[PDB]
Amino acid sequence: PKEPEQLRKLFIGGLSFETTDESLRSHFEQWGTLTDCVVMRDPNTKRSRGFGFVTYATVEEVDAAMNARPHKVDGRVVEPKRAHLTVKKIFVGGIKEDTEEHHLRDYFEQYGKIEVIEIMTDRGSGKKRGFAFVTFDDHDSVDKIVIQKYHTVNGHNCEVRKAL
Ligand SMILES: CCn1cc(C(=O)NCc2ccc(F)cc2)cn1
Repeated sequence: PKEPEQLRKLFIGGLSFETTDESLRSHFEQWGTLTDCVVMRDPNTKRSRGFGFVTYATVEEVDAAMNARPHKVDGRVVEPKRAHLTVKKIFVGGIKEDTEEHHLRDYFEQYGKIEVIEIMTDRGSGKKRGFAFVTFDDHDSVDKIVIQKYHTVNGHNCEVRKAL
């Protein structure tokens, strides 16, 4: 049963205008089977629009490609993104008053490198408010997190969203 195609796509920005379907494919095939690979071009001039997309056979292959950044394709460092509000911070709700830093860290560190964990407390009483913010060193962590249907931390079913 294949993962939805949308979750297997990488948008690739910042291409060299000399990158082609073939050279984009030869590069990104290093990290998995590509079912699709397209450079976007002007319909009249055929001049590159400077971005394209690749579709892998599996989500684990998307992960491998993102873990191999930075990608230099035909001499230029490109910008791959999954299926954009590009942020490095998430809101984590529903953690109640018994969730601590290490609960959040042990779970979220497997999505990416954590730089900040902020467990929110009441300005007047100091009591925990039941939500937190986690800041990562890179946006792909957040992108992986927010497409999951479920997040379970410290036994709690959590609501997780991009934080701006
Ligand atoms: C950057 C992450 N991301 C990109 C999309 C996307 O659909 N790309 C926009 C686009 C596609 C083709 C065009 F011709 C013009 C614009 C979705 N998420």
